[PDB]
Amino acid sequence: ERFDAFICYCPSDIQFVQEMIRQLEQTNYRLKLCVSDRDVLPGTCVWSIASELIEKRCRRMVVVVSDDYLQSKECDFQTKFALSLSPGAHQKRLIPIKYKAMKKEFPSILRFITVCDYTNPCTKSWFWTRLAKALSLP
Repeated sequence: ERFDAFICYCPSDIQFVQEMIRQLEQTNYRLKLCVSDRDVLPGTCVWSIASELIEKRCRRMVVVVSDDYLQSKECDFQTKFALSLSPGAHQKRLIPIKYKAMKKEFPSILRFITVCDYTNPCTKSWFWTRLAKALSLP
């Protein structure tokens, strides 16, 4: 019902959502992720239910950024709705994640928020710690 993080992703990025399920929910972190393909019930508006999940039921929103993420549109609506709720990132509500090598530009609208980067081999040791800590605070 109530969650810790809404996960915004496209059909290609659902597998990093599986790694995320494993690492954040099936470990000592005990995080509750509102994966769309699992916790969003059919019959609900793909816009209104995401709006009232991000606004009133999840405390944060996680964006699994990629090239196939930019090719999507539902993810872009949800991302712009996240930024619209805490603009200027004053509430730490929006966590963009880079987990894969990209040959396209990072979303220019998310340029000023801190990207959790899984691609750097000398900083991956704090990836899951930082993500679980960011999802663990009010």
